[PDB]
Amino acid sequence: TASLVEGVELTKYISDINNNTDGMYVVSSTGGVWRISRAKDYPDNVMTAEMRKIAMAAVLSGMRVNMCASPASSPNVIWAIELEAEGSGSGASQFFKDNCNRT
Amino acid sequence: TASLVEGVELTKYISDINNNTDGMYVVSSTGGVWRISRAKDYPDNVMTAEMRKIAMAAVLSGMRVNMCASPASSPNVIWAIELEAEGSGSGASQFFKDNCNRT
Amino acid sequence: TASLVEGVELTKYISDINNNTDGMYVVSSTGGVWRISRAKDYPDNVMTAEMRKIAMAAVLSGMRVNMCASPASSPNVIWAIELEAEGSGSGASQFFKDNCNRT
Amino acid sequence: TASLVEGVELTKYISDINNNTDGMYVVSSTGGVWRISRAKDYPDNVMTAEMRKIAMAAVLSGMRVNMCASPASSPNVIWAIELEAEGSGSGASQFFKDNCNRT
Amino acid sequence: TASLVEGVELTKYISDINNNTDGMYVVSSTGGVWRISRAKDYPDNVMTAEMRKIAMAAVLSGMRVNMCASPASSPNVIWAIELEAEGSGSGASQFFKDNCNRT
Repeated sequence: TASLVEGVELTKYISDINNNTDGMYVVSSTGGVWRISRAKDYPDNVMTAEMRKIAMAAVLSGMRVNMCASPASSPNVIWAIELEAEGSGSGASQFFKDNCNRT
Repeated sequence: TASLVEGVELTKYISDINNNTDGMYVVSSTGGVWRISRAKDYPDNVMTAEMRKIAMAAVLSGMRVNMCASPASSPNVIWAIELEAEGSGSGASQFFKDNCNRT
Repeated sequence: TASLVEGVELTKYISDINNNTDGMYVVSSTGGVWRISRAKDYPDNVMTAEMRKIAMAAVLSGMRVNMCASPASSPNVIWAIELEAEGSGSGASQFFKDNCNRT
Repeated sequence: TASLVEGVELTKYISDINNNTDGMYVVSSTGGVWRISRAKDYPDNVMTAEMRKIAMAAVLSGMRVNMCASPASSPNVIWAIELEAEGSGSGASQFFKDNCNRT
Repeated sequence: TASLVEGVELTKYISDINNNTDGMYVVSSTGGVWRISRAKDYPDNVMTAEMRKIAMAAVLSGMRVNMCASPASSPNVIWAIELEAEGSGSGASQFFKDNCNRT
C-alpha cells in the first residue's frame, strides 16, 4: 500500500517542537506536506538522520527527491527517500520503485 | 499566545556560554533577537539540532525563515522554524501557520 | 573477492527504513546500485559515517568516487569508498587500489 | 575583563590532539589566535559544537566573526562568537556587544 | 621526531572498513598518504572529528592544509591539522609550527 511520489521539489523544511505537532516536516512546491520518520535506536537513527540531511539538502539546493510515503497519515510519513542530482534523464530509480512496490 | 514571524532574513548566529546569557541566538536584518530552543533527550534534541541547522543555513545563504516564537521571554524562544527556498512559496506555508495558531 | 570500481558518478542517494530493504544506497548515473556499509560501535561507526558523508558529497557535486564493493550480494555492499576532486584524470590513488586488492 | 573583538577574518583553523597543546583554535589574518572552549555536558556541549561549526564556516567562506574572549589565558578562550552575513557589516549586533560588556 | 608538513593540497578523502587497513585516509596531489587520528572519548573525539571535517573541506574546496604527523607508523598519522585559505601563500601559522616541534 506504500505510495511512490516522484520528482518532488521540496520548498520548505520545518523543525517544530510544539506538542501534538513535534517532528520534522517538508512541504512540496505544490503544497504536499510530509513528516519525516524518526528513530532512537540503531540502525534506523542512521537512516532517519540521513532523511533529514537529504531533505535539508533539497530545500537548500533545489534538487528533486523521490519519496516512498504512506497515505495512511496527514501529513504523510516519509518511509524512504532518494535524492537526485541534475542531469538525470529519468526520475526515480528502478531500485527505488521496486523496494516500495513491496510494502 | 505564540507569535508568528514571517519572511525573516537572519543576519547573525551566536553561540554563547557566558552565564545566564548562554545558548544559541539568531539576529534578523531588523535587529530582532530570538533564542533557539534546546532539549537533552530523544526526540526533541533532533528537532532542536535541525533548528540550529536551519538558522545557520539561512544566515550563511540568506534564505528566508518563518518562526513560531514564544513572546513570554526576552529574547523570544523559537518553538518552530520553517526554512523556505527562493521559489517564493507565498510566504509561510499553511501547514506552519496552522500549527503556530494552535497553542 | 572485493572489487574496485573506478571513476563512478553518483546521481542518487537513498535512505530507506522499509523492513528487509532498510539501509543507505547510492546509484550511478548508469544505474549501478550499492549499499553503504553500516556499523554500531567504535571505531567503524566513524567510518561508515564518513562514507555516508562521502556518498552525499559525490551526489551533490558530481565529483567521482572509487569504490571497493563486495560482489558477494546484491546490491554490492561498499567496504571502502574514496572521494576525489577534479585533479589529474580522475584516477584511483595507488594507495586505495592496493588496499582494495588485498581481500 | 572580558574582551570584544569585531569584524575578525578567520583564515586558519586547527584541530590538534598533541598533549596539553590539544584543543581547537582559529587564527585571523593578523595572526591573532584564539582557543575555542570545550564542554562535555548538555547544554554547553551544544554551544561549543556550534562554536566550532561557526569557526569552520568563516574560514571556508571568509565571512567575518565577532568574538567575546577571556584575556586571562593565552591563546584567549572564546566565550561567545557571532557569525555575520556579508551585507549588514555594521560591527557586532548590539545584543552581542551588550552580553560581553557584562562579564 | 614529529614532522611538520606545509602547503599540502589534499586530493583524495578515504574511508575504509576492510580488516587490517581500516581508518580514514587523505592523499595529496603529489601522492602522499596520511592516516587521520581516531579517538573514542571526550575530548579527543571532538578533535578527531574536526580533523575529519577539515579533510571533508580541503578535498572538496581545494583549500590547503598544514600537518603535524607522526612518522612512527605506516601512512604517518596526523596529530594536528590546519585548514587555511590561499591568501598570498599561505604559509603555516607560527602558532601551528611551534606546536609541532613537540613530539
